[PDB]
Amino acid sequence: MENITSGFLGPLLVLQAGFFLLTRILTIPQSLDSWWTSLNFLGGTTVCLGQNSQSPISNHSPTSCPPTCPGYRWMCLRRFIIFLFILLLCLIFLLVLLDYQGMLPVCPLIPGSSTTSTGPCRTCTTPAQGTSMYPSCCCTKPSDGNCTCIPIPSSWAFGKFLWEWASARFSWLSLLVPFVQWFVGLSPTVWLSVIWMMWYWGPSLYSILSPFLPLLPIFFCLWVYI
Amino acid sequence: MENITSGFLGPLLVLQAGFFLLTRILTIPQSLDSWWTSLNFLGGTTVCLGQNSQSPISNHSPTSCPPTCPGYRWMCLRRFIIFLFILLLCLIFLLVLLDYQGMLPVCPLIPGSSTTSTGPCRTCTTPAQGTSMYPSCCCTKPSDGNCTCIPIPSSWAFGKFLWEWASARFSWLSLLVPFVQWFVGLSPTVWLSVIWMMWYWGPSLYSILSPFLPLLPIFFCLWVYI
Amino acid sequence: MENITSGFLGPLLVLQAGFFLLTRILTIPQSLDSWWTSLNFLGGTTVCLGQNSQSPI
Amino acid sequence: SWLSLLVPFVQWFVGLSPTVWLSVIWMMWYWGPSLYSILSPFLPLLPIFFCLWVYI
Repeated sequence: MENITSGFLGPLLVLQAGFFLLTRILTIPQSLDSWWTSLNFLGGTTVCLGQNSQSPISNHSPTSCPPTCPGYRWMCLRRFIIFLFILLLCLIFLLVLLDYQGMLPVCPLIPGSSTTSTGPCRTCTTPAQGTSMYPSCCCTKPSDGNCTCIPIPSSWAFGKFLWEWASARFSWLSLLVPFVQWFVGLSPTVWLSVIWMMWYWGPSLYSILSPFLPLLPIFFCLWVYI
Repeated sequence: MENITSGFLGPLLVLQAGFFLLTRILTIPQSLDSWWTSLNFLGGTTVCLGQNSQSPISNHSPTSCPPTCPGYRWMCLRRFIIFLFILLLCLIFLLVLLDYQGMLPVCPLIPGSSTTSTGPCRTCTTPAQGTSMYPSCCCTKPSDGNCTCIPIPSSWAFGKFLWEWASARFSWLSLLVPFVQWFVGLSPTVWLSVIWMMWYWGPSLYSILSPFLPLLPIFFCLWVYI
Repeated sequence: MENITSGFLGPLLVLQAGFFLLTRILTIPQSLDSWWTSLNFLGGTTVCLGQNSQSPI
Repeated sequence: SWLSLLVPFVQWFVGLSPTVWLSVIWMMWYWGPSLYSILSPFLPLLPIFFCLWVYI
């Protein structure tokens, strides 16, 4: 062992990493076939309908399958679609993971008057054009020379800037933001109960909603006059 | 009150309009369901799995037994999952669309002596470990230092902080990018020829590589360990 | 401009809304119809038991 | 003389890379009879084009 073990392990580590990557790639097609098929197979079988008569097999070609049996090009197409979906999903997941980051940039520029500096202002900003919006802070104002704006927050990511834009878009949603805020403020043993209630009883809830779904315009007519 | 008639008119108009939109939104889940169904119905034609044999639908099988009949919880759950996936895709699309917009900043950092305009360095000297993504540069240093730093420059790929600034996390990836460009840029009748050949014998070749690909893990570790 | 717009469009929108309201009112009926259809379903059919023999349909 | 003018055309067409003739042949396999069937109506169109260029 000793150094020879380490030298082999380095190559062994590379081989294991590559094999794991290839297995993950293959499984993503297999696993996606699994999920969606069970979606079709929730009360259903897995018999590949692409197994045509000119492909002699009783049922050997009948599970999210084709290899080369009869219809196989469309199975490859399904595999490619699954690969694209998996690529998109993993890209999104990595994007979120690097999005929190603690340190991702989120340099914001919105109208405000919050002050935290050393001996600041007494010249400040006097821009009477372009409304209250602020541009890149090299020196935002048309005539600003000693300008200094606001540094990125140790919270989240550009979601702050979007929320600033989003709050402009919607104000009723801003009011409901406290509602979801206190909803998430509930303890961890809240989401599980919510899921359990939504479990089973949720289809009945959608059923019951279907009645009021026709009645929804009538209900809106009240607030419409309001 | 002829004008007031007009008001109630516009109100009920908005009413029916939102009604339809909903209908369109609900169909969008059903539309995606049909789309993926055809994806599965590449081989298949039409079926709803839950439909029991002892059922008036029987020959009526698609979404006919997704909730009103037979398999309700799982089929409706699949519909809800598809709707959630569609909503997530829509959110991603909106985020991608808002990319090239206004108030779009990357707020990046890189070491250089360039300046957008007349910038006096005044012996700008204060360095630190990890020059990229240094302190806020609000003249946050042992002294002020007469600092001028980067605004949010007007260019595409605002998230270049990862594309190039964090590209140092994998230098070989940058090296492979030159190799990617080397592979690219051939004659116009090169990508088309590759596509035609791949469509011609892609299945046979992929089968040909099957165990060779499994056998590939053996090699290129020993070569390094040599 | 010769664009009448105004009342001519207003009457047309009124007719469309009235048709929609009539459809909704009738649905309310068939809406309760199918909610009581839900009442009898979970394994229940809906055929006309009365309209079985004494009808040429 | 006009043959020489078209000679450079064929010279550069066949002057393409080796992976051009195979694609052309494969197209000929798939299209030849189908192309003949499609262009059969064009024969009546061909007299119309000849008449058009006749005045030109």
